[PDB]
Amino acid sequence: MRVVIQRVKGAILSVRKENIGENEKELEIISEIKNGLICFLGIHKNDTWEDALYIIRKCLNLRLWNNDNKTWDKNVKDLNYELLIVSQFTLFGNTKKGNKPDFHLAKEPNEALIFYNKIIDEFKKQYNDDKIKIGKFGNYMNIDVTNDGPVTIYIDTHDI
Amino acid sequence: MRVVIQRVKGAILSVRKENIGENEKELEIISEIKNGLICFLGIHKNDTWEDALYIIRKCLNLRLWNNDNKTWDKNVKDLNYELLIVSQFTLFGNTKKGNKPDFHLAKEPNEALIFYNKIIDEFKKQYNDDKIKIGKFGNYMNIDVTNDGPVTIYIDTHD
Repeated sequence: MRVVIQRVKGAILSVRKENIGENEKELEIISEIKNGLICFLGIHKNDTWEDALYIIRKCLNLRLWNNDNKTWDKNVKDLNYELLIVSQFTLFGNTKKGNKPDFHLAKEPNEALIFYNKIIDEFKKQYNDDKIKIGKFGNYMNIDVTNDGPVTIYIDTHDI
Repeated sequence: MRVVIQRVKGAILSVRKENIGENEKELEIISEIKNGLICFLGIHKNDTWEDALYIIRKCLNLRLWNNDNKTWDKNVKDLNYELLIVSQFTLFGNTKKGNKPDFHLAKEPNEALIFYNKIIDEFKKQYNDDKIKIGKFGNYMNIDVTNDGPVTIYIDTHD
């Protein structure tokens, strides 16, 4: 259960609907966040719940903000910021056997679609029903991010 | 080391304008790219040239683009796209211990600064210096990246 956490000042996610005939035309915003964190989540072939849990816990408790004199002192909650959880199986795409990725590791669609939603859901029970946003699982997405720092953090819930 | 690669349509890197000369405050641009790759690279305390050499490869080589009825077929060099590599120790922010990340596992600022240049040099060599861009090592930066997809890949040269 891999994730990429990027501390950002803002973030605007958008998708495409259909009907354009120009060369990549007609983009639509469906969500965005001001100050906070954006998370790139990938679901593994054999992930359980305890996995999803570690993720959420961390995303909501890492003290990635310098506050006053001290550094690394505040979590996204403390400063009342938002989070943008985005599905991303690219993560498990293996690149050890040639220049063409191998997602054979990833968790198949229908089965993951549910898991994701399940998480996106729990990701509220642990913070604020209104501080979370999402992408659109199984869809092209465009995302403009304002990287603060910048700050990036990786976490594989298979290491521990 | 470890690298996080995202596919973008552009990226705008800015820093603080520490100008006590005739004014006060503000941030200015320094680097900027369009379609291509964004790479947050973290230099490990025990990183070899063999290590970097790898990232450079997988970076300048991975097929992360779709071309004429063909997905995952093209790579950065092929489409003649560019790269914006940014050094990021935090990528080595150990987080199992507490809620406050300890980077007591990431190579030191200078020892690591020169290793970062060497990489950025080889990159310009393994491709083309006009296609490689950077930022300001160790300073606060503001990066406005336009994530295309998204498509994020991760690699840990230590597997």
